[PDB]
Amino acid sequence: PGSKPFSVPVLTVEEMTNSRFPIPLEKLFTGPSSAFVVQPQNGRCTTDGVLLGTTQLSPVNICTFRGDVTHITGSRNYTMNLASQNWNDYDPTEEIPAPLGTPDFVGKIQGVLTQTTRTDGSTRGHKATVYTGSADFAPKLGRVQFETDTDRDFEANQNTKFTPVGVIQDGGTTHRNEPQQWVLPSYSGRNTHNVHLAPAVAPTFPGEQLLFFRSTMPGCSGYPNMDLDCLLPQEWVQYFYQEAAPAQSDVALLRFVNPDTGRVLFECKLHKSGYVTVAHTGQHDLVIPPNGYFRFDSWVNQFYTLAPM
Amino acid sequence: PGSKPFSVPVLTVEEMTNSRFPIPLEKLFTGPSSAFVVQPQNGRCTTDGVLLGTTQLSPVNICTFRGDVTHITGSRNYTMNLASQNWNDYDPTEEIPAPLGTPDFVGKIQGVLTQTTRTDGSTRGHKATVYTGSADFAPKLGRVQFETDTDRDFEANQNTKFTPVGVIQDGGTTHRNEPQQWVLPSYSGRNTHNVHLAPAVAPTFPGEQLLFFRSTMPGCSGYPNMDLDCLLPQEWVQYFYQEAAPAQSDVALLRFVNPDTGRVLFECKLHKSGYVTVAHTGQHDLVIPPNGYFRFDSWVNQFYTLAPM
Ligand SMILES: C[C@@H]1O[C@@H](O)[C@@H](O)[C@H](O)[C@@H]1O
Ligand SMILES: C[C@@H]1O[C@@H](O)[C@@H](O)[C@H](O)[C@@H]1O
Repeated sequence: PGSKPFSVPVLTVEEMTNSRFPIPLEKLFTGPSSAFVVQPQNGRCTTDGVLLGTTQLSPVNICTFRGDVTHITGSRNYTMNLASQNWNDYDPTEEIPAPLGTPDFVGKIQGVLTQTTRTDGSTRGHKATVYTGSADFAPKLGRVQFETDTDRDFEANQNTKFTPVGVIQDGGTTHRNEPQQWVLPSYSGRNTHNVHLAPAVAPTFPGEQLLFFRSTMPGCSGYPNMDLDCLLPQEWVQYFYQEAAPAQSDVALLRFVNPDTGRVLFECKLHKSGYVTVAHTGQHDLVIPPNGYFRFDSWVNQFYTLAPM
Repeated sequence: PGSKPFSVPVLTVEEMTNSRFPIPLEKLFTGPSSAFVVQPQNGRCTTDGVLLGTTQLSPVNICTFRGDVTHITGSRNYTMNLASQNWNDYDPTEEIPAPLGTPDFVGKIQGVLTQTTRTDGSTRGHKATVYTGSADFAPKLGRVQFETDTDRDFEANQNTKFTPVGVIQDGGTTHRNEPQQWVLPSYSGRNTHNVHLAPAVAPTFPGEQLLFFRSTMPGCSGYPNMDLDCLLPQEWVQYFYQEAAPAQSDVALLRFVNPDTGRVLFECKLHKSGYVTVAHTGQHDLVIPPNGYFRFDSWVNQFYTLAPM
């Protein structure tokens, strides 16, 4: 009784960041999810500040890789032997699904591989793409592969970084049928079982749906599905981690307030395991004031009935 | 008296992010600064949460640009007519030096320009470089130029984004003599005066130097100077903005604690206007435990004498 008061930050949606790719939030979206399994590994955190899945604290690290590269002779492809984010040796023994910040969806992520030669400080950067559905995508084992636009420029045994930019669609896939944001990679490679996963989430209360914090990933080629939905803004992960306020019930009731009118636009349930639901049936792009923000009002139970969104 | 207690977050250096480029912090550095003018515009915030210069809240937006592009015929160069970060019209009337997150140093920043065609969702991405020392670099006026590897692929009148990756050195400049991290761009173009700047900072107390929060920018070509020093971690900007705790004096005394020993490694002054000094003379790479963190201990005056670092 009387535990440290819980709260959410006073930040607008546009002031916040996707927790699944290093891009700002744009909008709120709700829709049915019974046709897929919603089990992202980034953007996972309890309200009392326990990080889950592959979630870490800074959004700039999400979908980045570091290590050194080995040329696949006769190609423009390179295997990256992963390092830790601080350039130390990779330690695969942590009880996590994959290094923190590893991509948590199947898709073709395009970005840039950069490298510095230690002896002289010479540098180089080239377009690179990682296919996280590849049989050889095995970040938990410390290896991933990049397709690049060079077969000779990258040196072995030198620090190399991948900075993500966006996603592509190619290879005869159907328009907007990739990336597949709700398909988890096999983190140890094809036909291995993922471990230490944050659980799947779903609305369980009749008439409820998940509320998604949505961005549009940049597209780099083809006709990709650029929608990217996270369960928590990165800033909420950061805030809960720092506050570590105890949950007094299973559900924190939040009101989304419009400062231009002083009135509540909608209310929602922030589940203590770290996801949000609203009372709505159907796909809906929420129309919000850009200065709107969420406000924690009370601890309720999972069987509280929300006002329709 | 009795004002809301000030604090800094319990985050390690490696858990934090540079406030001047979207990359993690790596280390702490101190050195003399009397030979340059230290006046960065990103990573500027008072301890009571007032954002300064071009500082905004999410690190992923730093050094990004959005808008639409106009091809310079007979070249592979494009002028970007800037939009707001949320894709609304750019409003140059705000009393800021340039759009929030604009680069605050002179250098050649390489990244990727991406574009989506609205009608069909077709996408494209190409290597692009902005030279923030260019006479035509005029983000405050809503204009910047990109050199790319195409003269035909980018459409006019479509949403286009620049995602930064790193820096280059070329054009016969001396090795490691660019970027110039302490040279501010002319935000309205060559021979215009910058406005609404966060002030220059310097140590004033004898025997003190600035403490810098340092990263290494990726290099994309040539022999760039990749050192990037910020005055405050991005997470401290975020935290002070959210806490808005009043400063009880000009200086917050912080101790850097080593949890592996329980002892203080060094102490430093966090000035209320948002920068840090230490008692040291000379260039020094601080050797810190990776789990070390800063802790606010007391309000002191600017005339307090620190223990030597
Ligand atoms: C769908 C197509 O994808 C890539 O080939 C782009 O280079 C084209 O401009 C177009 O967007
Ligand atoms: C200094 C040089 O810079 C660019 O030309 C790179 O492509 C080279 O590999 C080398 O790093």
